[PDB]
Amino acid sequence: LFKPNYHFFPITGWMNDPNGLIFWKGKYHMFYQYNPRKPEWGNICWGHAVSDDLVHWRHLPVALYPDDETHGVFSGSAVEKDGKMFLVYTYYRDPTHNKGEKETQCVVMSENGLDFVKYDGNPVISKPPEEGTHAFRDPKVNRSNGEWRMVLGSGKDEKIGRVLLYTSDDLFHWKYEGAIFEDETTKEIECPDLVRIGEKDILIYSITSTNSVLFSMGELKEGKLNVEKRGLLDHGTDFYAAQTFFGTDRVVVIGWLQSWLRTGLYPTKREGWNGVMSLPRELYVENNELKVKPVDELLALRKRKVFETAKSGTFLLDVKENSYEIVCEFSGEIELRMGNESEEVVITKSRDELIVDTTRSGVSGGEVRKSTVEDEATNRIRAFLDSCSVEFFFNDSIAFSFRIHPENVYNILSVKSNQVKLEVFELENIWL
Ligand code: NA
Repeated sequence: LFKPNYHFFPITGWMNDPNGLIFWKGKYHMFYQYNPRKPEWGNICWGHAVSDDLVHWRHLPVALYPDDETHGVFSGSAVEKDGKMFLVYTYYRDPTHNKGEKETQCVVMSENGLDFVKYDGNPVISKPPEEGTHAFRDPKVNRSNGEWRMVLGSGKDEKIGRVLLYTSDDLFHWKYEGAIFEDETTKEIECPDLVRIGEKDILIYSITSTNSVLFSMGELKEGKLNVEKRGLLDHGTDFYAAQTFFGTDRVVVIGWLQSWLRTGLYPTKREGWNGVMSLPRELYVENNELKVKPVDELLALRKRKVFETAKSGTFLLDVKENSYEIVCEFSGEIELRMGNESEEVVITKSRDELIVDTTRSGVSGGEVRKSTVEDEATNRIRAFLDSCSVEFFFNDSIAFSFRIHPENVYNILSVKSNQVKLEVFELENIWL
């Protein structure tokens, strides 16, 4: 029952962070932290999928394996150089009784996107830059000012999380340019990604203790990010380790649609698998504000319109599965409920605040999350419901993502507002 209709998830075993996101030779490649052995983390490989359109994924062979039973191929990114695909990633060695973990940054190449070959001079970065650095991982490499730039996650002195910057002319030899950013709120920053949108430098990164993806927007000057604006990339309970695609026009992000904090609460394990990826979102800047919306390609999933109303009420939906999109335009306040006789998720706009309640959603319960929002003359909520998730998008600007595990189809919809226009689209199963 819980296998997603239109989100990416592994054929078996455990999946976490998206890796190596790249548009290369006309297709979107997605890799991921993978354990095929069982639906729990360990013995980490890079799984591999591809799509033409960011939506219709096809599984490919596992791309990268650890050399033995005490290593893992941890997170990283992908780049294109001389027409070839390069993956840059953290290679991890287990601690023993006497030694802590060891992390190095390595390179692999592919001419065809199927056969992946190790670079002979690995590791490309053998050690951290300063004493007392840990969580030294997740190289996100991009092109800037005629050079390669890599941002890396780290923590210093078990005290403060920081993003490290290296540069390179060739991808193999890297120069340390210092720590560009730190966050006192955590011991470690994971999965950084440094992007440029319309004259602004935007650093996206993840923090473990809160399972959140944050951004800091401003300008990179003199080896330091000057922050003008900070915020969350997603306001729900299950969005983590976001990464951006190399090689696209738009800034397109995918995150892991799960939380480490809530992982032991989830039931997909009983079906032999764990982990889901988020729908892709476009990041853009308007009126000096970072905004987040669903990627346009998701429109291709719409297979039929099953319901529409221009009035408040409670409605029986002619749907047989939890695989659908709500598009709702409204003025002022709203309460929107989706569910059945025993379960529901509720979203409410009340005055100044958007609030989402998944506590009664299904067999994993849920939580309440809230954000202050700006009113528009017409407000818009777009909701994607799949077998074990709901993702909400408000005014093409803010996103809330949640894992839920309903025991039954959410075939009851109720809306209350003035000037309501609401429609429901059945969404395609991408697998069969
Ligand atoms: Na190589």
